[PDB]
Parts: sequence; C-alpha cells; structure tokens
Amino acid sequence: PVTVKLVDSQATMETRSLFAFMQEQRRHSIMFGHQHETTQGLTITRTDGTQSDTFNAVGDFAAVYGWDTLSIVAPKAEGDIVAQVKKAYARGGIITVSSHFDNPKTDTQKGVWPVGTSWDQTPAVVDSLPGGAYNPVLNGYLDQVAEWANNLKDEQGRLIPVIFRLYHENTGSWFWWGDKQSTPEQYKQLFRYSVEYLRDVKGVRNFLYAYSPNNFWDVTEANYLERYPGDEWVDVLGFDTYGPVADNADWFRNVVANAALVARMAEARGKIPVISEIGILYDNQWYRKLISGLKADPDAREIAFLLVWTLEDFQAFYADEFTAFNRDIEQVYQRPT
Ligand SMILES: [Zn+2]
Ligand SMILES: [Zn+2]
Ligand SMILES: [Zn+2]
Ligand SMILES: [Zn+2]
Repeated sequence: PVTVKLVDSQATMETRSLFAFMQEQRRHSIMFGHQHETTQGLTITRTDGTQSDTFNAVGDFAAVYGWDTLSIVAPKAEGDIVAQVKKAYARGGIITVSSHFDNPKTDTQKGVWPVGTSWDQTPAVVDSLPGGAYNPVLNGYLDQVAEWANNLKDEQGRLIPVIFRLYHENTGSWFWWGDKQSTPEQYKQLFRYSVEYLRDVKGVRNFLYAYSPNNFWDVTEANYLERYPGDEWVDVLGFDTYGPVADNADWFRNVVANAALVARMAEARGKIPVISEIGILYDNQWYRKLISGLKADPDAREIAFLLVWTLEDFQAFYADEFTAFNRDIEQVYQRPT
C-alpha cells in the first residue's frame, strides 16, 4: 500500500494505481510511448488496434498509447478510439489523450484551414472563460470529453484510466491558448477551469491531468512556473520538444536539461515527470542518442515515459535495458493505494 495525492481526490482505484505504478516504475526504466500507436502507421494493414509500426519493428507495442481529442470531440476527424483504447488497456498498456480543441471563438467559420481549429491563432482564452461569449462553445467540447471518459469501460464495466494532457505547447503562439493569446494568469484560469469542469461539473473520475509547455532554452524552474497551472491542478509534469535532424547535439542536451528539470520539480511536488511529446531527412542515431542522453543523467533518467509523435537505431533503443515496452510493464492497475 502507498498513499497517492491526485488532482481528482475521488479518482478510481485503477487511476490511483496508475499513478502509483509510474511513481515506482520511473526510477527503473523509461516507457516508450507513441501517438496513434495502433491507429496510424506506414506498415499496418488494420487500424482496429491490433497492429502498430512499433510492433512490426521490434515485436512489441509501445507501453504508452497516445491519442487526441480529434477522436473524441465532434466532428471526430480521426475516428473513434474506444475500441483501440480497450484493446490497449487489455494488454496492460497506458493511455494518454491530448486536447486538440477547435477555437471556441471561430469554430463556426471553418472552411479554409486553419480557421476555427487549434491552429487558428485568434485569441480565444479570454472569451471562453465563464463570462466570455464563447464559454458555451468550450463547454460543449468539455462535455464530449467527459461523456467519452465516463463511458470508457473495460470488460468488467470498470473505467479505464487516461492521462489527459490539456492545452499543450502553451508557451508558443501557434495555438489559440498560446502565450500571445493570453496572459499567464488567463492561461492558468483556462487550464484550471477545464479541469474543474471535467472533474466537478461532469464527474470525471478516471483522469490524471498533465501539463506540457514547450522545451525551454533558458532551463529554469521560474520559466516553467510562469504558466504552470499549479500543484492542485496537475498530476503529470511534461514538456514537448521537436528538434533538427542534423547537428542536433545542442538540442539533445536541451532535451536532457528539460527532462532533468521536470524530474527534479516532480520529486519536490509529488508529480510524475515525463517527456510528453518528442520528435524531429533522417538521423539514424536519433533513438540511441535519446536513450543514452536521458539515462546517463541522474534526474532526466527518472521520467516515467517519453512519447514520440533507422530501423536498426530503433531496434537498439528497444533492446536497451532501460527502455520499457508493453510486455515490460506489469501490475499497473491493481496496486493498493
Ligand atoms: Zn524502486
Ligand atoms: Zn491525432
Ligand atoms: Zn504535446
Ligand atoms: Zn512567445
């Protein structure tokens, strides 16, 4: 038995166990995650959740399965993922979903990309908080996320835990919830309001909440804290980083530095540190550089997982003793808390 302190104090036993699992596991390995693991790939023949490019490359699925709200909120352009999530959970996999919400202020104007999508930079934070004219639009997205979460059940009728990552890459201005679109306080309010709405207004009990700004080039706790929603509102501390295919030594050092920072903060705050999104012509030493850099650092090695969004390189990463794929993780959801 271990005691866990989550954002949702009434979270299900399996959700609590998932958090406890990562707390233990994170100092013994780094789980491999992949966005659209069993629903998109260059080598798969079925998108039913039974195949993955990862499995075809190394003989096992990723341990962490990433999906986003383009599979949950209308119009669900990426299609539903309930069945694929259930298949992944049945294998003992871990599920994470990131919000990719349309712009609440302009979503009825869709036609010419990127109008009305996440990529429509029209500031929409101020007008979507309570009091704002587009608060009902944002609430409609959150209603759909909650209904989906509330009915996401396994074969015994129990809820499937999900690591829900809200308003990522918020320290850049390419999304409507970005740093040119809101003051730090307004962004914190958007995050907090959304968590509160899901947890308290809609009763979601199977979510862990993740925060994930971009990598910082000035790697300080003060910089990460500027738009941080707060320890009462975040369970998972991550970050997103995309680098160059060539001459990337500096970028890899920055990956390690940001992972070390969130790892140290996570230990101080009782959170789970992760690399929420990492990605990039080809670099056939990319994965070897990634795992070697991370595991050599005493803080960065403590991240629970890294999620990616050349075959020999990846096979070496899989063979590394510190990486963990789906069959390498056990007893994730029935740990006593
Ligand atoms: Zn241990
Ligand atoms: Zn997607
Ligand atoms: Zn992200
Ligand atoms: Zn900026």
